[PDB]
Amino acid sequence: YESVTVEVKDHVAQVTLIGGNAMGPAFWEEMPDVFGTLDDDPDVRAIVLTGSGKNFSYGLDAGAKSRSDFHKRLQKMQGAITAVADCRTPTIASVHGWCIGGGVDLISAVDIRYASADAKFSVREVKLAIVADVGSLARLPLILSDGHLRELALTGKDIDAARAEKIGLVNDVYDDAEASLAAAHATAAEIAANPPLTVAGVKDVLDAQRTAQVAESLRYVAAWNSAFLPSKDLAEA
Amino acid sequence: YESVTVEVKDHVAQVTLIGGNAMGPAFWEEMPDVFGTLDDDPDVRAIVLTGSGKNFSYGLDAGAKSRSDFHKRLQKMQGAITAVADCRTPTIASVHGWCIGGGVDLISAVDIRYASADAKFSVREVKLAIVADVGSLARLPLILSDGHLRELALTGKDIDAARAEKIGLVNDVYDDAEASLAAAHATAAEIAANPPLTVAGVKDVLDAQRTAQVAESLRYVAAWNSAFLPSKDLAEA
Amino acid sequence: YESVTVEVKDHVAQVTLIGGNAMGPAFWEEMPDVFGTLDDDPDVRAIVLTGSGKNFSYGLDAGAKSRSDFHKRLQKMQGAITAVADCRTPTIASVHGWCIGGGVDLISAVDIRYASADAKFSVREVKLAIVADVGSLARLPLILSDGHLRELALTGKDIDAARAEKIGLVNDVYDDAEASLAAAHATAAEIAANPPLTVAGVKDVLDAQRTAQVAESLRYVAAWNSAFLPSKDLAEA
Amino acid sequence: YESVTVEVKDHVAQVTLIGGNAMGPAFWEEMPDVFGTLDDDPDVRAIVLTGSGKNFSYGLDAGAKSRSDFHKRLQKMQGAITAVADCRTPTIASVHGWCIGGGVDLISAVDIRYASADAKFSVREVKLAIVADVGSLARLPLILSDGHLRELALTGKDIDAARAEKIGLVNDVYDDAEASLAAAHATAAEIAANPPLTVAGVKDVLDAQRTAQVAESLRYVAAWNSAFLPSKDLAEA
Amino acid sequence: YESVTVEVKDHVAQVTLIGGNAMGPAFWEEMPDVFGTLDDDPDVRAIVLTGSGKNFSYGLDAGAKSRSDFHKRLQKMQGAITAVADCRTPTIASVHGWCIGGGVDLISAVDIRYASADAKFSVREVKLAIVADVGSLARLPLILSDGHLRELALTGKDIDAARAEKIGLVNDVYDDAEASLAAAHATAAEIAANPPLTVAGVKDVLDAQRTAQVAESLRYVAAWNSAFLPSKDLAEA
Amino acid sequence: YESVTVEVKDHVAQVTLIGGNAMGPAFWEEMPDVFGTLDDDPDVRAIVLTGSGKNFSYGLDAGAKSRSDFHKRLQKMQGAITAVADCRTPTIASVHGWCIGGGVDLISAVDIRYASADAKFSVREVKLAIVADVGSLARLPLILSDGHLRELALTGKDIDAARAEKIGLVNDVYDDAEASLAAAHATAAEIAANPPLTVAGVKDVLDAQRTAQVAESLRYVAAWNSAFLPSKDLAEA
Repeated sequence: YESVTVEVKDHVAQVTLIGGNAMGPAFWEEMPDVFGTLDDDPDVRAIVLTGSGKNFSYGLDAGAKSRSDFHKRLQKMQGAITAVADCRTPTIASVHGWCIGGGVDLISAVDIRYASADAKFSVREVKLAIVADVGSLARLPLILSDGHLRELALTGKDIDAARAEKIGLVNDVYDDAEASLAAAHATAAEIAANPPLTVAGVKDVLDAQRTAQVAESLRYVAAWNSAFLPSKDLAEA
Repeated sequence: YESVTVEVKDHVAQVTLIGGNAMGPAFWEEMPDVFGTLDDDPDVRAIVLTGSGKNFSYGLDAGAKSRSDFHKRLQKMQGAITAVADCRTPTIASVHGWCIGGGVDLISAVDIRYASADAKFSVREVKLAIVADVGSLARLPLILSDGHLRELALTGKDIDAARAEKIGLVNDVYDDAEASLAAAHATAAEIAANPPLTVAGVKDVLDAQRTAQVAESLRYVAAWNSAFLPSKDLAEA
Repeated sequence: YESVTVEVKDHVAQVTLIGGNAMGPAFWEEMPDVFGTLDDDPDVRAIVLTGSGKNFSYGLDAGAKSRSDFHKRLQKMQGAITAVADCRTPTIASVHGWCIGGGVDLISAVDIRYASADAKFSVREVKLAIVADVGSLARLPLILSDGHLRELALTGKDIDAARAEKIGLVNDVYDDAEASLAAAHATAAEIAANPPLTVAGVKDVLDAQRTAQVAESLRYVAAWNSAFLPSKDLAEA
Repeated sequence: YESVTVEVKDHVAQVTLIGGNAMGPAFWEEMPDVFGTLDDDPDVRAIVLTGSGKNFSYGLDAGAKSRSDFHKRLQKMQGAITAVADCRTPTIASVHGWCIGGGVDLISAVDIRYASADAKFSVREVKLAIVADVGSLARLPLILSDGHLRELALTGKDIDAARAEKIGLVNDVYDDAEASLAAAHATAAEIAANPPLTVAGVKDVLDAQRTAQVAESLRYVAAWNSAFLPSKDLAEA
Repeated sequence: YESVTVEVKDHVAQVTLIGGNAMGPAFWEEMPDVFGTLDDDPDVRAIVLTGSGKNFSYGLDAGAKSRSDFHKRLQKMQGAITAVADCRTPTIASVHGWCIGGGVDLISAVDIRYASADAKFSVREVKLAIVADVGSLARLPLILSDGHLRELALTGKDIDAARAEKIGLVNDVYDDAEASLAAAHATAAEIAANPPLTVAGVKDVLDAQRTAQVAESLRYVAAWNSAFLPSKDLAEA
Repeated sequence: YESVTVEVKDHVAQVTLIGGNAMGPAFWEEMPDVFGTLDDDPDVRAIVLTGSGKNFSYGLDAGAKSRSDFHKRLQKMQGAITAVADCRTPTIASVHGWCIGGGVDLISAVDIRYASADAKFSVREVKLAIVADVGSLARLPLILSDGHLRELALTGKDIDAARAEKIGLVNDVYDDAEASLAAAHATAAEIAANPPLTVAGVKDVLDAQRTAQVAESLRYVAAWNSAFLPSKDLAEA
């Protein structure tokens, strides 16, 4: 693969994103294949997801006929993330550094989130004159509450790891990158020491409770952005 | 009023549309006031709705900033049609002649439908390069079934009163234009001889079963039409 | 049992109601016990339901503290009718004569309905100044369509077996009572020659599709009738 | 393609199934690819579906680790039919002869159904000691009503084209197998003479109204059959 | 306006309630018009809501025919509160002092809530022998969790700003009234520097996720209170 | 009773479970009658629930015909917890010591939860090769959030009272057992001094918001466990 690295050891695979880890066309083309490959063979029972370098990611790098094609690309981009959100092997994210835009759309589709002390988070589509349509606003309501989500989505500001700990976006915070990565690996091993059919069944039962809302919200946002996205304020900044 | 006539006699009001009865800008501004006035005073217990002349009706007479205004403008036409479907006084429609497009969107919001032998029906928006967004496809699934509705909406053909009787679009068919109007008045007078407070409660209980899906379908169709409506095929015919 | 008779033969039980078959306190008291007894033992694989005599049935024979008791009574009667609709043994009804009010609430909970040529049907609560709250308006929407149901519920009139067959309320019509009872027994015997677990599973899968809306509608109508039922027009007739 | 034939001529493609017309592993493997190919190129605007020969089709030809593989295989076979039910090019079926079991699961996923006078239909899974789990019971509720569906699914009998016309399973009935195949082509050409970008939008809006309940019913039936299917009565016949 | 004051300066309007700020008939009559005026002007991009004096607010100041008028009268208060929650201009509340009864119902319909150290909150209808029916129990479940909501609604006690901040009712707490009002103005000015169409679209997408449940809960509570509200315990205190 | 003790004083009944309080067949046979008795008589207005000894509880301790009996038995076990979750008298739990497995399923169905400093909580079904199907994963999502729920359910670890306080599983923590029991009694006495028909109405309105999803999740988990529960890994530990 030209956008990630995969290394498996002792029933846990680690998956690293190498690209400031910007997500381009190769990302959207490749993620479903990587996660389908990892979720098939029985040698893997849990996955750890981390980013290369000193950050996690920076985000993303007319008439009806031209807008239909935009609609189709937007749907494919949505499917690339729904691929990770519907896998039956548990995933743990380990976040160090910066996490902007599309990266936030990615860590809202994993099961567990660990951070370090120098981590910063934002949802910065509104500052670009964009209404986010990849999965942030469809899946963040199960993680956060109304007021914190509304402030984050309407202001476009940055928050640190202590506030993200307090509002519920991450489970734990540690001093450095290596401590958080070790904690994530310890939890992954703890999960991999259980029976695998029972784990997949728990995941199935929990996922059966939330699919319709996410699908409906994604449909509506694709239509809205196909209507109102391209404008002058998109070029004004 | 500049678009209808109202005449009340012995607890039933008759409401006639006078414009071939095409529905223009005055229609969408005037209908909610007429139906709010009729549904308030206690002297009226049922309404009869018919069209003037020899027909019922003939139907309807860029950047983000203009499409926003188009969106807000579509929503208020939707609300004008929703006004009739939410009042608590029963309505009976008596259909004579031709009934094309928007008129079909109007008779799908009344309680009872009667016809005569010279009546013709169509949903002819697809032939205009339009996806209908005023209420037909959101309310028509409770009246018809999947195959009949799907053929009508995808072909754009005309059907006669016998087939409309068979498929469930009208309740009864009669020989001439005056027998149907007499039958509609007989049924309205039958309804107006029951306790007025039980009838509105039956309407309330029956309407509580169907509002959410209609509202959701209306939202989605407004968003779709704000994006894909203006095209070359709209000008091609 | 002081309100029914039960006789089982060759894996089919026949259940007759002996009271013009009007149903009173014993009906609601003891129906769930009868149907729970019949749906337990393996010797019974289908049930036939018919009414004694020349008809099927004729129907039913302040401050907050007094209205709470009415609310609980209404819920109890609703549960007595819901008992029949939730058993896993199929039931076939055979209707001769008259079917008024609560009887219509009863035959909308069986799987199959057969009639004869001398049969008459009505939903007559509106003429009593009542909004029906035992299960007719919650379950008739899956049997009929919107316009026929609205006419029946708002007018309060009687219809005969030909119109009932046309609109979908019954499956077949026959010349006399004995022919219809024989047809019902033939179909019940046809169902009782299939594997029993497969039949109960088909029933379970089909019932899992409709329970929530029925329960919601029943809740709302109980609250509405506790608020608005006792009035002067109730005593005016 | 070892299970179908495809021939396109003047914006309509005809797709014939050649295997009686039993549906085996090649069918489930190949069905999504044909419809993916036909929905891609713009040279095709409507599809006609018919069966080879003198009939339409005849149907289909432990511990936890053993049941899991069955569960996955059942899901894949469900997806093969959901592929046809979710394409944006309209399809018309033309039915001559016999239509048994899985074939009924196939014609409930097309838009329009035409028949001839020698056509016979059944849902025969219950006679095999099977609860159908490919799409019949999840999609037939939008086509039929409660009583007719319940009789068909619980008895396992066969019906002719007149009763299927009257209950709503087909739109029209013709005298021979060659008149229906020409009526279907006339309708397909009528659809293909409309603007191609409005037809797909109408389909999209109509499909947004029904997907969640179908998906839920399919999930539940897969879980039920993974538990109760393998038994003695399956081997007893 | 006789119940509020409005002053706009640099794209933010401040709206103050002047009545201990108790809300009466003028409040319910005039509430929708103020927000209709403010949400339509293009010179306003965010709103700040604060209460006059040393507190925020103190709350609110038979046969079927009288119950009907009570029912229609309750629905208008519900609509007056729903007007604020459906506008497309963001609102920030700033709470100093006391917040009792209907005051809690009002601040559960804004986007963001800020408090000071001398603030006290309660839901006190249960101590009046009332089940709250103006919007608290329908919208408060998205803000809080199950146990905290149940304790607050069943006991009727007062809580201070520290516990409210912990349980998620407010975002931030400050030392005095002026600090909180300055913080609210800073956040409003931060929101008013983003593109306005993007902000309104984010609001629309987020609101499309919650409307049906709120509407259903409001219907049910109106019916329940029309049935059971007037009693002796209402006069006993 | 052979599994609990009941003692009523000053309008509050205390209910103690005496079996390390393991829950056996007598528990599932007896709980519905115990709770039905207390919710009927008017002398009781609130209930306190605590466990005997030094802990709260330790939890609980083929072909289609055997699976069917297992399925019915699982449903009967679910009904005993649903009995507690659906009564109209408020309940307060007071937790001391250990709380493993089924005990957690019991405390996710009460209104309020109090703890002491030596309390420990877990969901250990996954470590037994079981997917929990008695009501934990169906009701626990209204109490917690996604990440904490997924960690608890997928790892099978123990947590202490401080972390349970932080994540929202309990409302308050106290130093010893007697302090928590006294706090629970003080709150119950506070609740029992309000009007009794307003408290039950608040409970009814709040419960109308959540029943359908709980019922659906329970159905699905019963089917899944009937399919995949008995295996070798169940005997491997």
